[PDB]
Amino acid sequence: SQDLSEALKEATKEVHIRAENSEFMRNFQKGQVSREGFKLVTASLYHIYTALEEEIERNKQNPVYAPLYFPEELHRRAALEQDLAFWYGPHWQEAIPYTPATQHYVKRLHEVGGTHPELLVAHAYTRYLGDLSGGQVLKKIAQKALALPSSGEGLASFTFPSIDNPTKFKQLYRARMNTLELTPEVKHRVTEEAKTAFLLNIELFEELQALLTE
Ligand code: HEM
Repeated sequence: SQDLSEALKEATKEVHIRAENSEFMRNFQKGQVSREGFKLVTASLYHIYTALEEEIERNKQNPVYAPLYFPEELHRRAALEQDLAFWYGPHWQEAIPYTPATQHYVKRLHEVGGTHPELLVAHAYTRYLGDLSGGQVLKKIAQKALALPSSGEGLASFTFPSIDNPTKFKQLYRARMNTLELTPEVKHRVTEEAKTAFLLNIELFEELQALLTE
């Protein structure tokens, strides 16, 4: 479509359905998630967000990204560290895995943030708006399926205390995205990089599912 936010939604509709149909997610939605599986994804995401937010800080002043800088509201690295500490203990840093698919994703995140800053939006969009959407549904399912503390320990990465209303916040995020100045061509490169982003997540779920099956 014309507005970037609409073009992104249109461009990733197919890979989104594919992400929901991935074995790992299908099971998660139906309440079939294990402590081992949840630990795995959380660990993998700690790396992805670490790399992602490291690149964001690098371009927080770059006009091609500046409008999407929301450290207090969205940044997930700290929350993920809290979950990892809960699941793996004080020495989580050294106990957590770093799978091939996660590294491949982290790599892409450094390339983009490093030399293609105008595409970082595609990656932030894919992870953050997803956390505020499907993530909100999954959060509730996980607390039940994993019989977690009613206080929220273990699910801090799904919690955005600095956001009163995710739905409302996403509309504001879309507004900001449509504020970005870029040619139709670069805009296409953006929607195209968001598919790549979903594909990196898909590949990551397929790998973890493969790792878990045993
Ligand atoms: C358990 C599987 C999933 C379910 C059930 C799900 C469900 C949804 C729903 C219902 C929406 C629409 C907004 C809302 O009403 O909340 C949405 C949006 C979105 N999801 Fe997912 N989702 C899932 C997995 C994912 C994954 C794995 C990603 C990314 C890696 C993702 C990324 C997004 C994005 C970026 C949007 C916003 C699209 C836009 O409006 O431009 N989702 N999801």
